[PDB]
Amino acid sequence: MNFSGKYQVQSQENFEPFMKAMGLPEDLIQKGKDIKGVSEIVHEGKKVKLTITYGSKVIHNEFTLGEECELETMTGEKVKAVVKMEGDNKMVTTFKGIKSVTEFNGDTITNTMTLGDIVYKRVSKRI
Repeated sequence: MNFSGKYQVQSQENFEPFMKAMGLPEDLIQKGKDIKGVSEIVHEGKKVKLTITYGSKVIHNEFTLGEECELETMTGEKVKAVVKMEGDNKMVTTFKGIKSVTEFNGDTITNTMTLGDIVYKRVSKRI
């Protein structure tokens, strides 16, 4: 599945509870509650490039399929994580103890983030 290009997030779930646990107050939560961003996915061989905008900040990371790859956060902390495709459509990468699932269906992507108890989802659709 080589369909590298940009994907702008449309739908998302559980943004509040994630940011809430992230230390975000309901008031700021309600404001951020409908923020997504523009993501870009370029898949080369095993490695797939992920550029994801969260509101103001943009994280650019590339990872190798079935291969241990280091995930670089918006903090600069980069950790070796092994990503291969779980969710059947796209790949899951566990890093910093957090479990991140991606599902790529045709032109749409379902991004499921898992932090301990808090689960987070985004759906990015082809632009």
